[PDB]
Amino acid sequence: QVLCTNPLDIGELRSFKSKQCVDIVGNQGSGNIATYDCDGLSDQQIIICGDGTIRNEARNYCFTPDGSGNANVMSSPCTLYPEIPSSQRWRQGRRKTFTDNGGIEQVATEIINLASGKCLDIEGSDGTGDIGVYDCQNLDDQYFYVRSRGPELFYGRLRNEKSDLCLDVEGSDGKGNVLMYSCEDNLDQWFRYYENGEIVNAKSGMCLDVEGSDGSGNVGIYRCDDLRDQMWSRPNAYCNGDYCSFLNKESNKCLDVSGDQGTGDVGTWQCDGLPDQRFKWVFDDWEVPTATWNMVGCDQNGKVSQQISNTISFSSTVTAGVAVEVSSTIEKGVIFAKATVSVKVTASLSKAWTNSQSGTTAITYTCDNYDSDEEFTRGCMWQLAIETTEVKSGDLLVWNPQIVKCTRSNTAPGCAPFTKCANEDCTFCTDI
Ligand SMILES: [Ca+2]
Ligand SMILES: [Ca+2]
Ligand SMILES: [Ca+2]
Ligand SMILES: [Ca+2]
Ligand SMILES: [Ca+2]
Ligand SMILES: [Cl-]
Ligand SMILES: [Mg+2]
Ligand SMILES: [Mg+2]
Repeated sequence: QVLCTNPLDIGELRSFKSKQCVDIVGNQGSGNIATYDCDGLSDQQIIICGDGTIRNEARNYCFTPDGSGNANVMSSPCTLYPEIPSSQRWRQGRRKTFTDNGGIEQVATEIINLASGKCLDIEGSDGTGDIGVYDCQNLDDQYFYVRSRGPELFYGRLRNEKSDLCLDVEGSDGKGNVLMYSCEDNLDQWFRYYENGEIVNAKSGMCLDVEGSDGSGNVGIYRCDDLRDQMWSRPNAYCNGDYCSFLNKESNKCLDVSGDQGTGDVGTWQCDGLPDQRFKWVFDDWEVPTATWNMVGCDQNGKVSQQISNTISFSSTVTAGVAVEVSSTIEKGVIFAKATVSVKVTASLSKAWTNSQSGTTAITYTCDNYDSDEEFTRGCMWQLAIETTEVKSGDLLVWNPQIVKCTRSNTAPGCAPFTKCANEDCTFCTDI
């Protein structure tokens, strides 16, 4: 598997103990792995692969123990032949569920190496430091979760009820002070708002933040830091139709524009019920996307192999702006087999879409195993299709990522992308 074609999850991998991110040194996706602050870079977007590997979005490299026994873990080239070695494959062990400080239900597990049976481990017991593998000893620092933000609640530009101006970040890179500006087709005016309270800027991937930690003062976009002053509520009681206030969870103050004309600098201030403290989400309507599987090929008496490409079909240019809009739409909800999918499936699909704007990156893929894990002796290869329609134009968008399932059946997989076929024919699912 040159690329991870059967991912189960994409996101930050967090220590249960410290809540720090599992980090590759620098930003290139290769090198030593240790804990660090979560910095929004693509190397900290970890890919939990169905083949047992753990990869990342910065570089197509694998979490790898440096030697046998207790050993350091680094991001290095995935070994593919004659097979991926058990040393670069991992499984989930025991689980812990918990509610994090943002109110999200998370699931942490042990991450166990298949060769040694040792646990992914952080030096010591505080959940900070160098990451390697070590005997499993049940402590919190050997539990890891892929961070869920919870559902994406809303998204788009935030337009002020008083002025009709939009939240904007100084400059164009999505970082720094937030103030009011004319609503335009700039990426840094687009935000996504989650159940965990975060309001995340599309340009920078950084969070709507109050200076310091007490929730009182100037508002800007700064590194998402998991603190309560970066959590926002949008209570029905403070709404006027689709224009609503945003109350800071730490201070209980309103997102506010200086004075009362809705034209100046943005911070938090005592709520006062005035129109300049209310904002509407402005976005174009796209239909709820649907996921299906397309047959690539079948071989009834051996392995199926075929070239697979990441393709996007759309009547117009998929600009940076279209891409952000489609990512937002996907994350809000997807239908598979007439049903909604879990938050991790939509979060991961939206991330895969964002990370699929670099071309076809064609590869040859061979079904060596059924999606359920057994050796592939016959069956079909299936490629994902995500379809949505922009409502104002009626233009259908079809995205075919390099996300595949190998099954024993001529019937399409009964499992959504980012979930695992439980049996060879793929009629039910695990890891949902
Ligand atoms: Ca890094
Ligand atoms: Ca330890
Ligand atoms: Ca700007
Ligand atoms: Ca802050
Ligand atoms: Ca004001
Ligand atoms: Cl403070
Ligand atoms: Mg390390
Ligand atoms: Mg400001």
